[PDB]
Order: sequence, then structure tokens, then C-alpha cells
Amino acid sequence: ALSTIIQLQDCIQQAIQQLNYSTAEFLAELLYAECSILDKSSVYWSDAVYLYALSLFLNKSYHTAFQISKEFKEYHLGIAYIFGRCALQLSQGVNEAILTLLSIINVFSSNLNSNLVHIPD
Amino acid sequence: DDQALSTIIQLQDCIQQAIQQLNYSTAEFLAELLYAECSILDKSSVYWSDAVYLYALSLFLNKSYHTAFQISKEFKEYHLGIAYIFGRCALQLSQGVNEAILTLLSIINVFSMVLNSNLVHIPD
Repeated sequence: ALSTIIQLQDCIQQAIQQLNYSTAEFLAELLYAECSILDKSSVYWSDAVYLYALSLFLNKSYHTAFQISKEFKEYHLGIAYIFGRCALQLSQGVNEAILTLLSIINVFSSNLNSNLVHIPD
Repeated sequence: DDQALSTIIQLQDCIQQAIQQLNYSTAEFLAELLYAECSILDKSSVYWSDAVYLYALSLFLNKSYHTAFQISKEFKEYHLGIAYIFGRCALQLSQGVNEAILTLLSIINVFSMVLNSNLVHIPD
């Protein structure tokens, strides 16, 4: 049952793209709950975590997305970015974000391609 | 004039790129620059409307709701996105809601000036 979660993630993309906030809260949480059970290391799990964390961060809920991205910052670059921005907003856990973002920078330096919305280059 | 249009287009792509990421102050400055540059061009041309809409969106995004509300109130009828920004500001401040209603009712009833555009956050 991956078509339904793909459709709902695309729906989340469309909703957040329409500058609609707290609409993506329910759908992001639905994706989080659905994908927490199927796997803990699949690409869909990381995608759901990242979309959820984006939804909480953009809806003035920082003290939750903070820890949510803290748990799985090392899996996806967008999760680490959300963690760092929420750390800047809340002035907490700066060092861990520094280490994670330094590590992703060295990966580019040393001799990741998800195209989801609001993903920084 | 040959390069004048290219600069405006490049600036528009720059603002869309900046808004796409969570980079808002740069979007603020770039939208301000485009809005200032577009002053010479006549109100009939689309570019003024797109620049005003982008500036209003950037002002709304930066929590400066009052300035976005005023700017959108100035040219609310020209573009649909300006009306959207007016409605968002009206809900956020509860000021001038009646004008927002008289604009949105007309824009919704007519659909079902400039109505469609390729820019970011163009409402459906």
C-alpha cells in the first residue's frame, strides 16, 4: 500500500505549496503514523519524518519539531536543515546541528538527491 | 530596452528561487528592488502587477503584516495574488475585512485584469 502514501505526500506538497499551514499538520502526522510502523530505515520513513518536521516548523510549533528532527537528523539532509533552523529559533542544541551540518558538508567535499519541496541546495 | 526586460525576468526568477528555500530576508530585499525598479513602467503592463504581488507576498512572509496589508490594499483589484495577500492580512489583523469580501466575491464569481500566473503561491 505505497500508492496511497505517495498520493498523500504529493497532496502535502501541493498544500504546503499553496501557503496553507495547519492543513499540512494533519496530513504530515498521518504520514508519520502510517510510515512509523512499516519501516524505520526505508526512504519513505525519512521522507515522512522530513515532511512532518517541516509541517511542525512552519506552523509555529518549534519545541516539538526540535526533538523530532533531533532523533533522525543524521538520516536526511532536510531533517538536519530543519533541526538547525529550529535550533536557531529556539537557541538550543546548537552544537549537535553544527556537527551534523559539518558532516553533510564534508560528504559533498569528499569524493541526498531528494527533490522534495523547500529542500535547500 | 533590449536588456531591460531581461533584468526584470532574471530578478523574478531570483525572487522565486529565494522564496523556494527558507531564505526570506534576501527575498525581502530582492522583492523591494524589483518593486522599486518597476515604478517607471506603466500600470497597464503585467510586470508591475507581478512585482507588486511578489513584494506583498514577501512582506506578508516576514511577519510585517501591516506593510503588506497597505501595499496590497493599494492595488488589490489588479491581481488575484494581491487579493489573496489582502485576505490573509485581513484575517491576521481584522482590519478592512469588508473590502476583502467585496474583492474576493467578485474574483470568485467572475472566474466560475490579470487572473492566472506562473508565479509561486498563486492560489487555486
